[PDB]
Amino acid sequence: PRYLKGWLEDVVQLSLRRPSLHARPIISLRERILEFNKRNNTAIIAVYKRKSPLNVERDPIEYAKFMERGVVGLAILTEEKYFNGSYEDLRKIASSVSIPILMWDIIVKESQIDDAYNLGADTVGLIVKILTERELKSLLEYARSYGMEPAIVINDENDLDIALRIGARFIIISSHDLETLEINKENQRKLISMVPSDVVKVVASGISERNEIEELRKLGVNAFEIGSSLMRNPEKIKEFI
Repeated sequence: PRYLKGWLEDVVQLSLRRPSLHARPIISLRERILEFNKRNNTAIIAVYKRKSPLNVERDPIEYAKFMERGVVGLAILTEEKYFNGSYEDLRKIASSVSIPILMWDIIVKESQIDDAYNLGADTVGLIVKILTERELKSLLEYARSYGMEPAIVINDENDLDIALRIGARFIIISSHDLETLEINKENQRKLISMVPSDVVKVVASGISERNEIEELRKLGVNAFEIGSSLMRNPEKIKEFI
């Protein structure tokens, strides 16, 4: 991984030691989004997470069932220490619903992607700020050999530059600085404008308003990853969709 300090360094050290886990074909999240775009349907990816470095108690299976007929897909937190998730959330949800599942964790080795796949995930997130460029490209290719097209998280012009050169086709534009936790949307529109035509673009959020989703979609954004506000009030999905 990259050199890190604070909670990032701690979470990556943990992930490097993540025990692997021996265990329905893939439904592409990327594809589904495209198809939702072609039908003029707002594509929301609802995030399940109990905590965030948020503290909600909500059943994973009920949440996923509730979201099932609305969302383009579900991202599930499997990171155990800061987000209070586990592989078992992913396992139960992937067995309970039939929409694409994105496994959200801090992926630093190959075995975590084996885990994603054997747990029933259709895709994974990879984070440009966590990894060297060579590690990113290697893990992207590893996920592809399983038939997963990963969503690569970018944060700035540097992130995108590396993501594009290694051949990413699916990109999450995050406005969160992972270290400081602060959300800054000021480079968001310019980042979105720099993404090529052939890439499926997801905005990651601190999204809570329909209005904001509409402005973004006008700019060409393909889908919307939404966490905190859905965890606080699942019912908001209706306004967003």
